Amino acid sequence: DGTMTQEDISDYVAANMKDAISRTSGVGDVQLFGSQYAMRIWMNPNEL
Amino acid sequence: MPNFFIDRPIFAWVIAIIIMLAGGLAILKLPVAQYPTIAPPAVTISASYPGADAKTVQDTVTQVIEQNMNGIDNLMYMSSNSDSTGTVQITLTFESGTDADIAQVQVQNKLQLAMPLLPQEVQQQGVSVEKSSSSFLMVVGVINTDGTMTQEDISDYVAANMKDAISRTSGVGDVQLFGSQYAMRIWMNPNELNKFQLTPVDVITAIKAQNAQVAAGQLGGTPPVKGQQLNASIIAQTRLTSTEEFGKILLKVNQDGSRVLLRDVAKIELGGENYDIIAEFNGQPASGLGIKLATGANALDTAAAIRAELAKMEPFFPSGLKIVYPYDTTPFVKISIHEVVKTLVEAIILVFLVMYLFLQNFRATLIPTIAVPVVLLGTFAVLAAFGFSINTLTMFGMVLAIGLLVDDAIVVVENVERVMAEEGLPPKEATRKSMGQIQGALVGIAMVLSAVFVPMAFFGGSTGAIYRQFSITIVSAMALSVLVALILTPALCATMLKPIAKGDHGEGKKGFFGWFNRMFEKSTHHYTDSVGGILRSTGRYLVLYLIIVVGMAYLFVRLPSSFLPDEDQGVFMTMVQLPAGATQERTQKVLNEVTHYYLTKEKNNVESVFAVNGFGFAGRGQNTGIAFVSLKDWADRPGEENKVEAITMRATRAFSQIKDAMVFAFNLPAIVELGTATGFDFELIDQAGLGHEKLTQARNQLLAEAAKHPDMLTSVRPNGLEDTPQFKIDIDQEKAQALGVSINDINTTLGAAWGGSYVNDFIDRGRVKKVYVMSEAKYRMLPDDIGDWYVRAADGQMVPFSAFSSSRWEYGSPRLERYNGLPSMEILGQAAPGKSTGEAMELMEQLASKLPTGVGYDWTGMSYQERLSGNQAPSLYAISLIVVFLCLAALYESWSIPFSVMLVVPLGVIGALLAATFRGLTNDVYFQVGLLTTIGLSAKNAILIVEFAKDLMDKEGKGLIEATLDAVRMALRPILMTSLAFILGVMPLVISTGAGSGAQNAVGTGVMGGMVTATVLAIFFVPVFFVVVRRRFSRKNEDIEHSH
Ligand SMILES: CCCCCCCCCCCCO[C@@H]1O[C@H](CO)[C@@H](O[C@H]2O[C@H](CO)[C@@H](O)[C@H](O)[C@H]2O)[C@H](O)[C@H]1O
Ligand SMILES: CCCCCCCCCCCCO[C@@H]1O[C@H](CO)[C@@H](O[C@H]2O[C@H](CO)[C@@H](O)[C@H](O)[C@H]2O)[C@H](O)[C@H]1O
Repeated sequence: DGTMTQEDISDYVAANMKDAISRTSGVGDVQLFGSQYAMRIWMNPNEL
Repeated sequence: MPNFFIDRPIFAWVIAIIIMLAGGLAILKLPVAQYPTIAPPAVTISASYPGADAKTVQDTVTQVIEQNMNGIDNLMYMSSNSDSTGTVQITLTFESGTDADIAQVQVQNKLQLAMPLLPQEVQQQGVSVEKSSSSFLMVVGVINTDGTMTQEDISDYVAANMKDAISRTSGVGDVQLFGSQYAMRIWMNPNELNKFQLTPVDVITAIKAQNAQVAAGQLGGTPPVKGQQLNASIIAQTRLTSTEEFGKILLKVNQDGSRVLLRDVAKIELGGENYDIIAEFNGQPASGLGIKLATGANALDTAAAIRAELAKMEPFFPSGLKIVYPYDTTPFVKISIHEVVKTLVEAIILVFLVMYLFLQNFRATLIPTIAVPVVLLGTFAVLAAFGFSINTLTMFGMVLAIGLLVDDAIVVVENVERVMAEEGLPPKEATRKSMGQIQGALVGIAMVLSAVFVPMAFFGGSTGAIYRQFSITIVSAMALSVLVALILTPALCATMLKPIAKGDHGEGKKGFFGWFNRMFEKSTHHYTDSVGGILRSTGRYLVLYLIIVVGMAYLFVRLPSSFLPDEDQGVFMTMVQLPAGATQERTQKVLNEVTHYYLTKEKNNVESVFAVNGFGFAGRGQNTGIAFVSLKDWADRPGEENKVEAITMRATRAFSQIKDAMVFAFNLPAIVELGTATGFDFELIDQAGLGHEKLTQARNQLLAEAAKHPDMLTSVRPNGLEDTPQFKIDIDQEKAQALGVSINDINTTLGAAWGGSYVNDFIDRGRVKKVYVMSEAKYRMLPDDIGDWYVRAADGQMVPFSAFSSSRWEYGSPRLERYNGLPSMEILGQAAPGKSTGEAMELMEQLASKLPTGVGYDWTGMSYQERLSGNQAPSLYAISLIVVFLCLAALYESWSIPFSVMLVVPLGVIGALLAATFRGLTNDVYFQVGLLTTIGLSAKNAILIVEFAKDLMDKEGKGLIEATLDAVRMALRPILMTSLAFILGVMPLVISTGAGSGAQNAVGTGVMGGMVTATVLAIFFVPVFFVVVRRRFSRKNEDIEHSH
């Protein structure tokens, strides 16, 4: 429904789904096809 | 075999002696325990963050470790607490049968990934991973009987001299010190610090520099110059060892050259690493070690190892120091088992006595008497082969097997007896003939009877090992019983029985016993025509049976059910929980009242009280405590009023008067990890990052709605703590930069002073110990004290905290819970009276579904345990019933005749239900194993009636009704032998008082009542069962008198 971008969906599963799926019965490794959100500080060398 | 050993009596004995030797050895080596291990393994991660509040702990430590917990085999769930003591505990619970070594290995491999990510101070406190039970195995207490050592002295002696060796002992999963090791305590004074323009940063820097152990190499060290003749270690700074040495640490040298020493800005003493835990033994200063049993370890063995380690310490005790034993769960295991050994012996002697009453001959009753211990000792040897343990269920199997065993021995003796007593063969050929015609039956009937036990060897899950060990014991016994009946018993009849000849059973040559026979004689006829009159009956004697059956199913459903009964273990615990915010002093006030109560109002019952301030079931805190109560021996506490249930109820009622505290005494459940059996263990979950305040609100809503359903839910309560006032201080970053004060100096000053700081190590009497820096108590009690602390700016100025900060009161949590990596609150509760727990759980899930958005829930602990499909008895009893019918079909070569044996089943069940009902017992484990026993022996009685009736119709060719009669009690006398000897044999169980009598009383009255009814009733109904079945299932060209 157009509300969540791709970056958004990735954060949602990383933050709310992955950890429990990864403790679920018989689950070995779990690979996220995406990345969890971090606080992103994008620097500007000119303003610095 | 029977013939081979008849001609070889000594070979027979040799086999019996090897069997007994093997059993005897097993008894000396098998583990001993209350139950088979049914507890799921649980690995615990513990860490500490000195001075940290709960949210700091949770967000800086707990969340980090949890996010790293993945790819761990067999993990059922994970929970954790983070509290304002600075402490974390994360518990990972595994499926039953997980190898606890591997679980621990897998957990720690993940933890090691998280470690570099943890704060430096958490790492240096040491984080630990343990595999142990959650309850205490025992508490080893230590006092000083000359009062020449204080609480603190004792605690340090314990930590420094006893704890490590107890911690390294195999089977010891975890050890809690009730007290604290000494540390070098540097108690700072902010007045003097500021006087000399110093901060806690300077104090820390100086200690690290002047309490140092430096590596300085060697004179003439390798590689050396040629011709070197000297080589020696160079020794520089070494760790400081005394308060004097710390006192003279040089902070700085003034302008006029005067010296500022550490002792000029601080009081310096030995003192605990912490001051939270204070323990008393009967009101007297104490320390102790709370010991937890490692996953799967044997409790009795580990207790022994601990005792042995303790004994090695004692001679080197300082004067007055003494070990006391305030709380040990272990003697109850040893004593309760030995008490079952005592009733087992008594059962044998009582069987021997009833043997002798009927079979008057001493050598004839000595034969079954000999069989019993050969079979039972062999059975122990089998248990060993199967890796089982000597426990309550295997021991009960031994006792309950006796009826079955005795029957095999008597059937041989009696057949031989009344082969001699109806022809005239010497005992050697008399037994050969006799064995020739019963050995098939013997083997056969045992297979039919093992079928009533074998299916129940296959229960599943945690309840499963309980019935498996009982079932394998009985079936093992029954097997060996048949073995012995084919090997030893024929041999003993062939060599120990006296010849007879002449159609003999003799009335006149003894006194009392000759009378007994003569009564039984026409008692037998007064019985025979009783049957003959109830054979011309059939009509409404059938109807009575269907009344017993409906009365049986009626009595059944009325009877409540449970798993295992509470036992008086001679010990218990009292929990003390005050509101968060409560001071240590107030928790001591409450502990004093609890101690007082046991010391003065339970003099007859309570032997000692070991009370601990600052420790509770949920973990450390100023507002929590615990009392370990040891009781006087069971023999000095006669009657229900002096047992743990009435004692703890009385005590909880007294303590309910206590103001602003949660105080209650409770018996620890039979097994623990299964819970009191009306109780549910509920988890409320933040599923959408709602946060702690909103979660609290949803918890409150759930609790309120639950409260207005007392008809279904009772005692539904939060298991955690309530929010409390906290002091929020804001560092103003701008002012700090402006004044030139560094944030690291500010935070180290704030935290070192009010929280304490583990600086480095020093050496105390040869032992490495810690060094702590902290404000002296009087400068960290009041909010205004905050501004008395000063930090030094870059430009050398002293700036008071008040210049760069502001503060306010707010509310926060002192204990943050998480379940499966998500923020949670654990809610406890029980089903209301007359309601099932499942019904309470339902209502709970319904109540929970109407909770705000993003709030989920889960079941854990005991509630998890039984959602795990826990009701298999019916289908298993139905399978067992089916295999019994099939086996019986094989025995008689008929599809219909087995019915005449199987109709006996309700006749024994009605007795058990009635007995359990009238003694207010429950449908539990000891009720189910007891009834299979009764059904087994009631079956065996009925089988040998019908066995005779059929063989008199086929071999003799006699008519139906008339061969029933002859059949009917050619076997009464053996059936009354069998049954009455068993009934008087389980009697030590029913009249059992003392340790474990709860289980003995339980298992005993079920069997006794069942067997009493099973046999008095069947002896009139088995004659009926046979004839009614034989008519409904035709053959219209016999009845009346064949021969051939
Ligand atoms: C009718 C015959 C069958 C009935 C008899 C069965 C009784 C079973 C109950 C025994 C309970 C087990 O109790 C067990 O006893 C033996 C003997 O003390 C102990 O054995 C201990 O002492 C003996 C010497 O006395 C040593 O050989 C042994 O090294 C030592 O461990 C075991 O450590 C203990 O665990
Ligand atoms: C071959 C002859 C055999 C014929 C015998 C037929 C009569 C039936 C025998 C007794 C019936 C079994 O009794 C049954 O025990 C099971 C297993 O503990 C109980 O099950 C209950 O026990 C405990 C306590 O609540 C829980 O651990 C379990 O989750 C629960 O379901 C049932 O409430 C009860 O119905």
